[PDB]
Amino acid sequence: APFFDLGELKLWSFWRAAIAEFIATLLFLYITVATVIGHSKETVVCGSVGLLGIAWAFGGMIFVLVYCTAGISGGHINPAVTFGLFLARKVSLLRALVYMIAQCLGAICGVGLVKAFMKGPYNQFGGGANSVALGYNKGTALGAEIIGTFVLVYTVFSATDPKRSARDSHVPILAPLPIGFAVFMVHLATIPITGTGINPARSFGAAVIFNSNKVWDDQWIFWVGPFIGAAVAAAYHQYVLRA
Amino acid sequence: APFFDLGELKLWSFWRAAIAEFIATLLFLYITVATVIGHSKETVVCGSVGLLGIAWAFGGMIFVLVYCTAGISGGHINPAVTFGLFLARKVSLLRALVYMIAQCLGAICGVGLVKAFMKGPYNQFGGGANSVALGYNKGTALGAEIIGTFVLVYTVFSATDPKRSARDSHVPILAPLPIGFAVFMVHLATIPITGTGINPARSFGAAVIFNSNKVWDDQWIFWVGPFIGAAVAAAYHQYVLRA
Amino acid sequence: APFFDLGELKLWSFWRAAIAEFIATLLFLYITVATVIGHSKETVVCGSVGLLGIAWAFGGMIFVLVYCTAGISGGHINPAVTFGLFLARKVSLLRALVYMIAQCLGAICGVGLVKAFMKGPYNQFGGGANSVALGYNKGTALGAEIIGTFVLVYTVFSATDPKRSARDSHVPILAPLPIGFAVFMVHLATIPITGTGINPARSFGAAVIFNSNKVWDDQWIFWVGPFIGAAVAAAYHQYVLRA
Amino acid sequence: APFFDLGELKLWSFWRAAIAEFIATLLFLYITVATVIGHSKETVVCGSVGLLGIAWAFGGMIFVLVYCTAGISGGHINPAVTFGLFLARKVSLLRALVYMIAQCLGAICGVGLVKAFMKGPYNQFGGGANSVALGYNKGTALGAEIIGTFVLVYTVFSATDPKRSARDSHVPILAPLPIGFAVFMVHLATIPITGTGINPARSFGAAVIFNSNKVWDDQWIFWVGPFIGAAVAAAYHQYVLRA
Repeated sequence: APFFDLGELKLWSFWRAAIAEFIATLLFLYITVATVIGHSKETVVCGSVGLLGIAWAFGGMIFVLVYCTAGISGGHINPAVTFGLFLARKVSLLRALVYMIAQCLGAICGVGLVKAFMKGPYNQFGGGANSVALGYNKGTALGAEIIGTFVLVYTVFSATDPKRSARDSHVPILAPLPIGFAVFMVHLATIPITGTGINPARSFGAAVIFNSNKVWDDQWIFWVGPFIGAAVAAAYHQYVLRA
Repeated sequence: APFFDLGELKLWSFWRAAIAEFIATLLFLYITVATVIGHSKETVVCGSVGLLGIAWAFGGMIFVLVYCTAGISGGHINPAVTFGLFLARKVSLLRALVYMIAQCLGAICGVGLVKAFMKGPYNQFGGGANSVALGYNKGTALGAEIIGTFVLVYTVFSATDPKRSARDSHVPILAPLPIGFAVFMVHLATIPITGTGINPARSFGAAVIFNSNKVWDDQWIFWVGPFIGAAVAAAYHQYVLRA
Repeated sequence: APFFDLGELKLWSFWRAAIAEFIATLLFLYITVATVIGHSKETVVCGSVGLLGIAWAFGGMIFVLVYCTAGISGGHINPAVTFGLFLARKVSLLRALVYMIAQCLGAICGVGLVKAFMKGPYNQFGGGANSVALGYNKGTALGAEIIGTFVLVYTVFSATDPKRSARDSHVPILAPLPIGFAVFMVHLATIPITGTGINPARSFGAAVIFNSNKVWDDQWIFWVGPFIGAAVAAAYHQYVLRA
Repeated sequence: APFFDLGELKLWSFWRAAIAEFIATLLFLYITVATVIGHSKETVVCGSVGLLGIAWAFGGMIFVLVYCTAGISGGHINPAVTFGLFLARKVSLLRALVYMIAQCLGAICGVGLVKAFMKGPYNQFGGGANSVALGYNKGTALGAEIIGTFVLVYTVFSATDPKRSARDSHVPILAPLPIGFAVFMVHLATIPITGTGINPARSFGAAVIFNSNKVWDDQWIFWVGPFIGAAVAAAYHQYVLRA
């Protein structure tokens, strides 16, 4: 695998993929984290969208954002997804790094904006950040993240279009709706355990704005968890020999 | 951009686009505002559809109504959407104004009908109208509306069909389901802040029937917010150079 | 319009359309009414699927059942839908009557089965039947039903395929998912008012098994309401000149 | 029907179908059972995803997993589905048995993993296992399972693609989303009665890990129920003469 292919010299489009990933990840974090705070700060019992509403916000936004960005960047919005595709040789090392930089920067800004708009409740209620919940230990959280990310990266490899790519690249287009639903499904099982990471940029962004020691102690789980899940899904895609 | 193109002299279809936008916006306001009142007036705790149900009503109706009207008018049902497309040169100034007139008239009637059917609870519970919620100030509400409308108008520009248009026009057909989901997603994050406007006609219609001074004080947010969000999404569509 | 066309002499397929409508309507009533009783009989607060879950059951089943029956019968599962299409000249008088007989018989059986399986709670909690709720009067209920059925029959006329028909007929295939969502959307607004009819067979079936005088007093609303809504949607389809 | 066809001598693909069914069923049980435990163990009233969230987890995962596995194995993830298709002569006896072995093994592992990750709450709250709920007797549970499985297997026969098959087989591809929704719809009606089986491997897996005498007493319902539902749906598919 070289570090880069001729398609990274199409600098106009490469720039635009990066921007697309950047903005999408912002949008992602803003809408989802704002749904979290608004639910946690509600005084009325059942006066909110509930944990259900919060799972839809994550799944729904991924659907919407992959829909919008699949023909521009490939619609990753998530370093573990970019990592998995990189393992499967669909992304060069150079586009992979440019993508995770964009995704993490975008993630920080979105959580940023959510704090700007409601600082009080943002800090009081966890700041949207991921961590090990009471009653589970680290290895459980890690297993949960490995397996949840496997479910998302396995759906992504089935959602790849074998013939169509993003503008001026060989990066596959992705069917937005199954991927969105997998995100949704994994939240309904994972919110009680880690809040659900399965997206290192989404976990990184909330750690950066929330800035708590508890949160940062846990943060390794949400890189290693997902990256391992991603790698096991790549291994599986290649072994059920199907790209 | 001229004020009008030869397709506005196809008066039969132009008339029918306008009617289509008018009725859709009625339908929109009636179903969504009626879901709001029915939830707010319920005596049982969790005896309602909840804020979740209320977000589906907005997202779902947009999906249904864009589905029905995309080949007739282009399926805008929302002046900020018509404004955005106008900025992007997909709509002439003349069809744009005819559309927002239709959308606002339709919006007033739908909220009208919801009051006709349940006057007591309609007035008692906020009348479905948008405003700045306790604990947020005006600039926050405005930011929330800018960004929420950006998410909807960004999804709309990705949902445009580059080859197919509404009857007897060059106005693009739109993929109803991503647009509906974006409406849904933006509510789950915005209902606690402004109730969610992102649609000047939807905010205008509830202000007109509810008629409260509090509500009218706030009403500028729900024109300026969305129109700015719309303009920033147009700017972005044109810069990620993709119509 | 003759009373019947040569396609009603294809007796094999005509028989099978009727059976298809019959069974679908059973399935419809069984799953939806069983979701109602199971929710109403739950002792735990928020221990149920909620009014939200109940709206999905109606919308979801319509989606599933139109999906299954659209190429066999046209996927009506609802006399107001069959009535509307009949008005628009897509169904002969003879197939229309055969369809509503099948739909009402099927509806009675499904509610039948729900009573068979849980007689205690079935009778105690309203028996799934439609009626005017406390705090609304008859004209409101009727308006609600007119307009809710308009929303469903308007979505159905946009969901008609202009080129593809059900086996051995000129009855149009229907896009199941927008129609299902319209059913869903109309429930979120109507459950507090009448429980939502918008389907005379669904209202007739629950009236027949529940058998209460209150319920039967109201039952005219759920024929006249929907049939009027259906007729206004046909009138509109023909005037926005679009079959 | 012979016991096997030349397509079971394509051992590479046959092996891979089996693995695909195996892993999918694991994924299925892990995500769904983990959503159950996380909901049942929550201390806050409405602090969970609710019975609604739990129904989405089952429906959603089936959608996601049929999406991923339809072109590899045919996307059954459920012995009653494999049984039904076997009755309809779409699956040989030999692939049918290999599939249910894979499905049951996979089911056991998924519930396995859910216990590994949260042993305390897993055992305390029912272990995700199916059984007859208080207030219903065995024949009711059985009827509920017959009919619920009929709804799923009837949707599956309408979701079969008549022209496209899984890799190196004559096993039909299936439209994932109607099948997923039917699973969802059947839960909203059945969760109060048996928890919803309609999948012998899903019931078998939770019986094996939970290991309770109550649960095992009931377990016959969740084989006989679904297999009968499946057989009645096959009979119906063949009689509404439509494969």
